Amino acid sequence: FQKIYSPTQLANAMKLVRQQNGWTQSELAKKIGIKQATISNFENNPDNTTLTTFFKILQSLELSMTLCDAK
Amino acid sequence: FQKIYSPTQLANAMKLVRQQNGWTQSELAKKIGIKQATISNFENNPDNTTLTTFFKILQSLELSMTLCDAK
DNA sequence: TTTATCCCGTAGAGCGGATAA
DNA sequence: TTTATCCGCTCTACGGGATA
Repeated sequence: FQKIYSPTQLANAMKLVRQQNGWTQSELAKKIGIKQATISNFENNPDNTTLTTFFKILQSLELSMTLCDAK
Repeated sequence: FQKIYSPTQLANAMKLVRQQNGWTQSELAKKIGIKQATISNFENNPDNTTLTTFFKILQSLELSMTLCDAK
């Protein structure tokens, strides 16, 4: 786990976590009450994704986040 | 710097950093080129804030973020 | 099976700008 | 001076649903 500097970096990292556990978009989406389409839009086009969707997906991946120094 | 689980919690943490360093909304907005109004809306109503905005504000506070296990 | 896209709908963001306290 | 809240605008999210 490393520092994250952009939505793109962030989505890519979460996509990796998702793949590495063999979860489909649909599994996650059902698990948290959002659309499969919505996990797709977040993964390909995260800039305009809302903070609520982020935290939901984050939770579905059994992940959290903290803030840190940018350095 | 503890684990964050919601937009409200995230905004609260970031607002605290703002105040602790004695920074105003206006000057953070000027720094990264967004509306003062946008920082206000983020601090009080983060749910539908976008990821770009979140990252722009993080940067303006010299913060970054990191992923971690939810526990 | 999996993911990406598009329709409609309603909702809200974030902009320039101007207040409103 | 600092922060919250409008208007009017354009842009997109995200929902249900259906494809591609």
